[PDB]
Amino acid sequence: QKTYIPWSNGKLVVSEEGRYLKHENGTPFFWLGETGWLLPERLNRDEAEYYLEQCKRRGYNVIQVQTLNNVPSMNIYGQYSMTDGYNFKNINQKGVYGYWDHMDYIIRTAAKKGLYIGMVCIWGSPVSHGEMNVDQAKAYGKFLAERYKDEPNIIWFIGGDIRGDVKTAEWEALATSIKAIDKNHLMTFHPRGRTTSATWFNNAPWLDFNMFQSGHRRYGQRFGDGDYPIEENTEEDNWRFVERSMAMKPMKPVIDGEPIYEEIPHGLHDENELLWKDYDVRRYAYWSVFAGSFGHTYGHNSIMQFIKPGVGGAYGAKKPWYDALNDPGYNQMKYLKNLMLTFPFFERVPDQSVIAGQNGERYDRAIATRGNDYLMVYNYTGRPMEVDFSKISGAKKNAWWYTTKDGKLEYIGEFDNGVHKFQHDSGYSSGNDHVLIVVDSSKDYVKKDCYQIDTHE
Ligand SMILES: [N]
Ligand SMILES: [N]
Ligand SMILES: [N]
Ligand SMILES: [N]
Ligand SMILES: [N]
Ligand SMILES: [N]
Ligand SMILES: [N]
Ligand SMILES: [N]
Repeated sequence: QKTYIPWSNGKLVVSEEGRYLKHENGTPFFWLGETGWLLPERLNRDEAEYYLEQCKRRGYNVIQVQTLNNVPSMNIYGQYSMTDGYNFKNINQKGVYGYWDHMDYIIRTAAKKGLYIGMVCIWGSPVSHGEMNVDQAKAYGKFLAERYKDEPNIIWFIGGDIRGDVKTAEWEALATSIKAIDKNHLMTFHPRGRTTSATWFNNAPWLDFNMFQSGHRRYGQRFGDGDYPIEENTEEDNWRFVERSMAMKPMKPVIDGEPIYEEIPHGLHDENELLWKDYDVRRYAYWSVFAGSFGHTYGHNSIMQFIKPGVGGAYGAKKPWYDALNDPGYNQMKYLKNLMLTFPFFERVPDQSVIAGQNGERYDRAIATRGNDYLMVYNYTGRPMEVDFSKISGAKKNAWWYTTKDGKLEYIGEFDNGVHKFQHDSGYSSGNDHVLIVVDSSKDYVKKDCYQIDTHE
């Protein structure tokens, strides 16, 4: 059965409303990201093929990597990413399978499977430690853009766990050098924990969409005093990054490029802290999207560092990457993508006024989104809610429950056009999160006889 190739619909473009990505032919692109940070540095050819194929099988269509993690970077074969500093003229050597030949392979294997590579050009650490100045950045961006501009399946990531006000001149030079040559790919900036690219780069012409990092601290988790880029006790409210990014004008799309990671300890500093679980992963995913993000990126502690036996992880990871492929949150992100692709895509907005009466706080805060003829409410705890059906068209509505851990659908019934009270039959605050789906009765986006929403690719 012919593998879906996203870019058969054309190159990626910011849609006219300023909220979503599409292909040139009008087709929605629902970004479902996986975090393969150390893919170029730690996997060999067979391993990379296996990783990429296992990601495809689970609906991911963007794989975020660190193209470089040091200056120079090393790969599993013992090849340097630079053999003469930032002079790239003799980087290809006849009869040597180099760092960049393996990068090429990863990109082209991904292309065969219909996956984009989210290329973090160079992670923030070496840059803030002085290892790429302004001239080095121009020479590197030029090298990247000339090598990869005609590869169909690239999205460029400037930054890498770094604030936009650190080494700004170096990041601008990298970004502008790439954009002077490569007119075929989009670009973003991946920022520091608890920050959004919008703060520094919303108005930057090289930046097509914004990205934030909501990971990896719990409510109230401080490790001393500094200036703190968020209000106290809002760490887990990743919907706040969405509202703050999209309030900046002109409006551009936004995504959580690094939420919490599955099995990573709360806050990263203590190896023995509570681990983030599947239910947390889902919460961050639905909260970001229902707040207005154009898609979501997922990660897992073990997969992102490609943990193997003999190579202990940061953040107390022991489980190999290849066994983390069976963990639950990794296997549940497809149900989000399949959901969002089931309904009219470009007219979707966030709308908390869909939720009437008194709303909960923290985890009990129900979150809603709608088109013109459908609405969706994500309830994490199961706390009773009131939903105003008059915010969408239709004199009668149909309603369903969608459970997010398995994509199952349960038809509720027909309803007139007022406020209505809803409460899912499941354990309260038990990680049995659910979406209330409500559709104008005249439309047929979901049938009444469906047990589940099928795969949209
Ligand atoms: N999107
Ligand atoms: N690698
Ligand atoms: N190099
Ligand atoms: N690589
Ligand atoms: N977005
Ligand atoms: N991520
Ligand atoms: N949005
Ligand atoms: N990941």
